[PDB]
Amino acid sequence: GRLLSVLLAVNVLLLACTLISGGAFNKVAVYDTDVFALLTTMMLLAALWIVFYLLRTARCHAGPIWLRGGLVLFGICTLVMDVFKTGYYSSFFECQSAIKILHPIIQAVFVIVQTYFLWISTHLDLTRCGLMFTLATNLAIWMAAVVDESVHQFQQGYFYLYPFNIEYSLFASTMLYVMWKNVGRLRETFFAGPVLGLLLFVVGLAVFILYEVQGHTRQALVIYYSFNIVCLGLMTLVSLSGSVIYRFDHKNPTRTLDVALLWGAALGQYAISYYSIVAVVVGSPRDLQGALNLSHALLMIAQHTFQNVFIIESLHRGCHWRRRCLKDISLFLLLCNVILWIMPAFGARPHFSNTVEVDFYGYSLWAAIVNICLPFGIFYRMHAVSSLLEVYVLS
Amino acid sequence: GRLLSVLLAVNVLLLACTLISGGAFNKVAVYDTDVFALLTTMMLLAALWIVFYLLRTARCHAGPIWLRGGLVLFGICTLVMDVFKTGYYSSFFECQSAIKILHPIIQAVFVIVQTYFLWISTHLDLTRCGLMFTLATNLAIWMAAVVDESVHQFQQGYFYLYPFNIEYSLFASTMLYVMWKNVGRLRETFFAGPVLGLLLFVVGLAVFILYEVQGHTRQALVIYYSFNIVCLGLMTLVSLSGSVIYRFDHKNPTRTLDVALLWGAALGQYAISYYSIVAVVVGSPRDLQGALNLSHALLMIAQHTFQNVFIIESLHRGCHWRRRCLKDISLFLLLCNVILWIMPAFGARPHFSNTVEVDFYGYSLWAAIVNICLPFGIFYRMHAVSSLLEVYVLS
Repeated sequence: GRLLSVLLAVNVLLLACTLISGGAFNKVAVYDTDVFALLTTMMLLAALWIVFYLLRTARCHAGPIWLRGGLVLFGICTLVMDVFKTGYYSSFFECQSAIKILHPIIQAVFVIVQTYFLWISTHLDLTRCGLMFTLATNLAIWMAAVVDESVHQFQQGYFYLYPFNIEYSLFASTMLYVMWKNVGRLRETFFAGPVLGLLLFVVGLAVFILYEVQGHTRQALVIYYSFNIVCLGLMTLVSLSGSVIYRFDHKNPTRTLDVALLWGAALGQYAISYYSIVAVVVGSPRDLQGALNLSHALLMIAQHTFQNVFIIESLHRGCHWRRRCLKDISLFLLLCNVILWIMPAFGARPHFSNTVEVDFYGYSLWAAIVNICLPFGIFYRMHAVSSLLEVYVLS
Repeated sequence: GRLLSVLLAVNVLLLACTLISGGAFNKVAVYDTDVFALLTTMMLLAALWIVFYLLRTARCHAGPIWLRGGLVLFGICTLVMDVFKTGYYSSFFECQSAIKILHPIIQAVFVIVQTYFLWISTHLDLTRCGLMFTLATNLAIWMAAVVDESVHQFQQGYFYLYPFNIEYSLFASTMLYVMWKNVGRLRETFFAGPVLGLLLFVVGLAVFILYEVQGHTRQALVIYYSFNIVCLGLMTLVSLSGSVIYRFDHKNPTRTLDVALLWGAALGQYAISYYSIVAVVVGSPRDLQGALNLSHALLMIAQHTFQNVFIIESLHRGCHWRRRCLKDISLFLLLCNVILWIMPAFGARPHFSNTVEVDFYGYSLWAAIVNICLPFGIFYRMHAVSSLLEVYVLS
């Protein structure tokens, strides 16, 4: 029963991916009305099954806790873009299409119905098939959203806000996959860590608002790299310091999900860093921006690796200074993970400091790379904070 | 212990993929010496671990049976290209590089050592890590080979033969993955079916030699499409006829591997057919080639679906005419699967009949699509023949 649902999802996803990639990367003309028509169709049956599932279940392990919160946060963002889309598109109908208008309406309906369904708590065969088709619907929306940014380059304001379709589809797919598996299942502070973390959070918040929400001057590029190098460098030292603390000091099983999620979600920033490193080593003239870009890219790999080691060891384990110091290390890393969570979440994907990478790969290729890998940093930062909350609670 | 090996493989693979994709799709210059240097490096540790594994095991479930045969068949092809590469590259050294020569030598060493290792039959942690790194080495070679064809467009003859690196890396990765999982494991003929299958095999063999080994005339394009439509159309009718035979007529468990492989490997031809259909519906003028291309693409989807249904039902089950007719249906499908196995195996990937798809997507994009999806048709055709051999044996 499980294999039938998996095969249905992949076959549906493959057909959707071919239509999305074929209609955008062809040489005759770029097609979006058919892509919108396909996505509007896929959400319809996905919404219909969920609506049927909700009605048939009203009379009648869970994954990360932060999944529900991130799903609602990005679902609301996906609702705002749809509301702005219909308002602008319904202003004039003689120049546009019906799908240009039915698609945001159906997506808004799909987001509302799916977000409520995933938030709340027998025919297992239909349930698995419906969930897996819903997973394929979200992954098709994720791929179309990624391709949409790649091919790029009052009207309800100016559509300055960008569609958060990549991030919501990631959270929805994870929640649907988790639920699909479960179908038929049988004080103490030195006043030095939190203070430093709060200062870095305040400084980074100013940088994000000043330069990252939206051509920028040289000082702006220096400020952004200076903060990130300091922020990532401090966690690298702090996480390393925490690891050697445990060195001076089994029966519980290995938390496979925690280790897989921490290392798995760190792959997104690894790919961005690896792409950036070769884009600096080659192309990026030897200049201040190249040195800052190379150090920042290298520090992301170091920060992700050494923070993961500290978190994994601390969870598995479960001198008066020993406990007091670990509270600040957990708290400093917790605050430093929150501040750099906003950049992959609410920052312009291509970024302004990525001139070297954009010149090396081109805007179309680099935009696709960041739009694929940066949203996975949202998963890592959210899971690191929750894991550090757990670590800080115990010891 | 299993998760550590998986994370090591993906992290190694991601670094290799970034170097391969970054060095070829950038806008400054296309780099291949570094890509060759990286691949030559990865095979070195992969070969060293295998060599160490073989020596340490001399003193001391299995997957599809056809995997070993296909691995040797394509491993030998990968040896021939390496022998021709060194011979041509060693003719002149003042204009070439050392990696241009060490890379084919190391690949030939890597292929010889790996093929013998996979053919033959405690530190499970090292064994899993070494196998998973070897899997990442082959997948990196597979991706570089696919990118190499995509970016395209006596010298030891004329290098007319193309590197069979895509097909061998697929067989090697499957065998390594299968072995990684198992580490620490606790007559009767109507004289109408075989005759038709033999005739189709003979006709298709002539078509493959005449036009598919290597600009072609209109008659050549008509002949190729005529045979494929007839061949795929006949299996569609024959497989459907076999399915309704069983309709006129449990305790054994579902053969998940057989169902997954049959449906999973059919995805490659589905993607090619789906890409072809939208490349005809749009672009391909309404002409004879468009009609033949559309029918052939649609018949591949029908042939794969209806053949899979007949094979899956027949295996699970395990009137005198009832048994006699199924022998011919199994034998006709067996011979018809062999003849269309050579096209994805020994035929020019872009093909001569793919002018409509090439014009729609461009040579670079279409070559990547066929070089990714067509080799998976080799897995399906080989598994269909073995499954039909099993079906013909029982009933």
